[PDB]
Amino acid sequence: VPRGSHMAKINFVDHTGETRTVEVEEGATVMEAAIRNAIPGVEAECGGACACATCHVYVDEAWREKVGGPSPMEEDMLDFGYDVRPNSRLSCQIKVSNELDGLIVTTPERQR
Ligand code: FES
Repeated sequence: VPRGSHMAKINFVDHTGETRTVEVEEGATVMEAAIRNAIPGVEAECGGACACATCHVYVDEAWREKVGGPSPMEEDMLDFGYDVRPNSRLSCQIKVSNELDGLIVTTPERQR
């Protein structure tokens, strides 16, 4: 919450394979790390209220265990995503912590 504090690196790989790295404060969500940095391929129609699926991302294999799977309420919204995979998550549901420093997520070809 303290601005610019305890920053964690988050790597956003778009559908073409181009990676964009940003730093976001611990406690913020991965969706906020993308929106605040104008990252392509990620949207936040509902602003992080788990009411849409436009913040959909694929969690890199190496980070799946630490990030975890989607919650039941996240699943219901994920049903509206495009090409939802086992490693799919709504980025606004992923809270950044120290152990996610270096996280890699890939944005899908389509959000809506
Ligand atoms: S921004 Fe709407 S569900 Fe994540």
